[PDB]
Amino acid sequence: LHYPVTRQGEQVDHYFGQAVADPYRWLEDDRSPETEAWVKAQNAVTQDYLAQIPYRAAIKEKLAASWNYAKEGAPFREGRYHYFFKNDGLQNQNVLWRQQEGKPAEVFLDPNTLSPDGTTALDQLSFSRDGRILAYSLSLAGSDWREIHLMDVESKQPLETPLKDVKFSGISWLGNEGFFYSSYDKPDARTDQHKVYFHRLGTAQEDDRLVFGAIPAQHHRYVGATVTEDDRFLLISAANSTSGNRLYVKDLSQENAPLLTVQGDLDADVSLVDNKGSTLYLLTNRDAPNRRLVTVDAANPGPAHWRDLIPERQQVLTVHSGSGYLFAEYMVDATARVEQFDYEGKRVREVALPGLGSVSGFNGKHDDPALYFGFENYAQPPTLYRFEPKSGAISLYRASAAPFKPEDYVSEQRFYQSKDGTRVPLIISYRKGLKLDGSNPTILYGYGGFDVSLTPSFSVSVANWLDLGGVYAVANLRGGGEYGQAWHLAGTQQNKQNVFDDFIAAAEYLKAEGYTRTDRLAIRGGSNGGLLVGAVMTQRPDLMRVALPAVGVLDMLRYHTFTAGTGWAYDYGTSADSEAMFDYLKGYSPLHNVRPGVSYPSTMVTTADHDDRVVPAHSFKFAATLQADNAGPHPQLIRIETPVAKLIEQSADIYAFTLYEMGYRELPR
Repeated sequence: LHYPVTRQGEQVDHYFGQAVADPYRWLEDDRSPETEAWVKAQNAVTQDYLAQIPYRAAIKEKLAASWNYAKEGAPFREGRYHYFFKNDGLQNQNVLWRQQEGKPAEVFLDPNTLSPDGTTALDQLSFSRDGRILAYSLSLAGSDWREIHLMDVESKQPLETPLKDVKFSGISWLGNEGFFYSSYDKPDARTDQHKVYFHRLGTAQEDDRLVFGAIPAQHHRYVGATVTEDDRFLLISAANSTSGNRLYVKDLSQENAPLLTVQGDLDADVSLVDNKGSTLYLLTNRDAPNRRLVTVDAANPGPAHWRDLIPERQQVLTVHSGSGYLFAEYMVDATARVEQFDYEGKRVREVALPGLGSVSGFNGKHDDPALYFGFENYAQPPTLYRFEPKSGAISLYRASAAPFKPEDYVSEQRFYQSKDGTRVPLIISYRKGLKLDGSNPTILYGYGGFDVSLTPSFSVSVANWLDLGGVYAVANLRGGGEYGQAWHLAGTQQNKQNVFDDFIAAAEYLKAEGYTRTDRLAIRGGSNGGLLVGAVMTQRPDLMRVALPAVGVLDMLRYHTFTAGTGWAYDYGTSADSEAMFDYLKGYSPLHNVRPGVSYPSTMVTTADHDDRVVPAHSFKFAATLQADNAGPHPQLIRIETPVAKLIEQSADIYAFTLYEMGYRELPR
């Protein structure tokens, strides 16, 4: 290869008396003319290399033809119609369709047609209790401001002039009288005092009644209002940030009832699930990190009176309700489990999900005859199922339109042992009919940090890899959130090496189990995941054939001084914290661990040319260093992105490069 020249400067940094040379310091300025010229030169070399791959065009063609496909959401009843969202695969915004008694479905509301480039988007939507009036909020380009439109459902015409100055607001109806919404400014100078207002249908917005937030004792940056399904209770949440909220309740069945305090401090998150009679069902993390579902009477709702209905477990709880049942959703070993409970807290059954993956749904009204839920995983595209609450019977409602036969793919979950004996989850997916003969082209992916949990999700790009004979393995490394705070912290600061060891052990396991072998293995990750790849490839360049670090944090001694670098500090620590933190960071920092004379695997570093999340500086200096130091015959390339078309192109280049570096002269067979 003919890499562009990368100038080496004389910058030298000092940490606790230790000097560290930074020859590519100038590449940290991604907008300088010199750096922009280098970016152009590097892309020219990468593109010329990729242009030599025989099957790149074929791979791109398959990706392009399978990328867009129609999608459909679950149907929901409002009045005498059933509504459901749909997207033809090309539309930028989902379309709301409607279908009655015995007629064909019709388009009801198409947000795309609301503007030229369709930069007017549909945000919140809420039907009056009788389903005859629809209130919906619309946004602009970026603007957080909203307008709430009111439509007569039967005629599809505007009922009143739209409400203006709405922001960070829900829409919740009180019967068919009107609805509650939030705004920083009186109807008729701006402040950060969010208020709840009630708009009564048939009146002007200027006459909307203030419900909460105006007096000093109610001043909060964010307030929300929800009316229970039976129109009995108004619940007002009030908060200053995403952490913790106060909550108040008002009994609408009583005349001029006062607000009672459900939670008067910001020490925990608490939200309304539903009510049964005067009993409130609340989901909270108060004294319960993994959350619990409690009940309390609305007449004396304080925390001291909350009683557990569904106690906190070792797994984080999410609650849904519908058809007179409560559904407790848990993430068990990174995948979904759903339990059906009655409102008295008695477990009815564990829902028989279609396998291990991710779910959505189980939301319905009290009287819904059936509930719908979505399911997907690495091997199965989004599919809708119908659930009969009484019997627990499940039936396929809508198969995916994605051009992939689900029965042709399989996914299994394994558990392997890391260096220190820790058991780690590993989900492996591939086309049915694979042989554990160690020859399968495999991509091992991981993240490992910031309490992020890697849960299964369908991706057209990954499905294309599987169709090529590839294996896709995802490891739930420490540092993530798969098993609570301990799993996370065990992958932070001076414990970061645990994450890398976990990933290294994942690669060894896949080989030992017969899935793949060194020259058929590629490792991939993005951001904290780019760091993962960069660290593992510099510690064990012998472990894999291909390395794919995307938008990685790679200079661990200076990441905190760059744009947005401070946010990564809780997990990593900085070179300025102490000499011990400095020494630990320098011990694994990918940039500082690349060594002259080492033979590195084939590498394709990827990054955009300008990025305020993870500055390009990381990838630029890392690629320059690999090109300067690599002694072996494998190419060290960087692909700098300067749209589905672009996503398709990126996936094609990566898979083409990966197969080509594995020695394939034609597509796998």
